[PDB]
Amino acid sequence: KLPPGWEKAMSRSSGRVYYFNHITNASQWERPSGGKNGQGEPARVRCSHLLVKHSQSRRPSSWRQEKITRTKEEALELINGYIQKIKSGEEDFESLASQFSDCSSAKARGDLGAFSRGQMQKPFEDASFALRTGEMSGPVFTDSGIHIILRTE
Repeated sequence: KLPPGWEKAMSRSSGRVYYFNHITNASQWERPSGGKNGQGEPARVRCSHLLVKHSQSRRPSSWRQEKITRTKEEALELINGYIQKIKSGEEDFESLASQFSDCSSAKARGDLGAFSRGQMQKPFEDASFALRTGEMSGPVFTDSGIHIILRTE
């Protein structure tokens, strides 16, 4: 069973039976879906994301720091941290994207409004149409930087 991109397994050096998604990079214990087939995907969805850029980013520059000096590794250890707070509940997605998203959308809780399967970089797009209304993703790489997409519609 399991929807698109949902696989199971156990993480390294620790026996944990969980659910992974190679399209989203979303990880969780609970099972993703509970008999409905032929579904597929809508032809237009609405997201929000918190983009944190690094050096090998297309435009190594954003409204927060005129010249990005951090490295993928650094930018990644960074997104993880934000993922840490989102899931724990310490801070909420919006509040974070708002304060740190190296994307112009920060000034909008991180919203990007609904878009169709053609306007975004495949890595983002594929993770957006693979998320169900409400579900969030793990780290997603695009030539912009590392993302954290939140499906809102």
